[PDB]
Amino acid sequence: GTVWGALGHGINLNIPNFQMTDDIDEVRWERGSTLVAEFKRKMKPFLKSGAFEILANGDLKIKNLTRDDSGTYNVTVYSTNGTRILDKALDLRILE
Amino acid sequence: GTVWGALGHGINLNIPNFQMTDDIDEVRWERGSTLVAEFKRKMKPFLKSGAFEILANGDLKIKNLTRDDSGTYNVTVYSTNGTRILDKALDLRILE
Repeated sequence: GTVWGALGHGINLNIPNFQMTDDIDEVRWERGSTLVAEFKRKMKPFLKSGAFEILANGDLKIKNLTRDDSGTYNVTVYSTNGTRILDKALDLRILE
Repeated sequence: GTVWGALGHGINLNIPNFQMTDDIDEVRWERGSTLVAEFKRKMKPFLKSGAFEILANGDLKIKNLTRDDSGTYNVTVYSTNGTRILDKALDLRILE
């Protein structure tokens, strides 16, 4: 919902029904097609596990395809000023 | 839009109409409500400008509210294993 601020003064936008814990590694705040700020806990870029690899050009590699690996993957690309320039849902299907 | 893979082999999910350039800061891959991988050009967390600040509990501070700051802000929170804990929208209304 709605948050009310006063023109010319500062404001803290609170994450609704949340408390920061040791298990949270990232918070992302976006507005429109712009990334505004991020909180990170770790130095390394995230990688879910050893079954995946991110290539040097940004492509995602799935190492040994499984029937449970099919479905929709969403890729989002941000420029150096925070603009979301590309967003795409990709349908990964099995050739059966 | 649709990528086809054979079971038992590796598959590359290519970002369509895309060439990794120097203006690209982040590439994020998600599968539903789970983060899978990310490319990050810089180690430091992103911050759009000095007008904003990310607090240590994850809340966003807008230091001096202007009329262009009203609107909807989206916050998404990820845990250590990539699960998206929350995805909420806040509407900022300004009093003068």
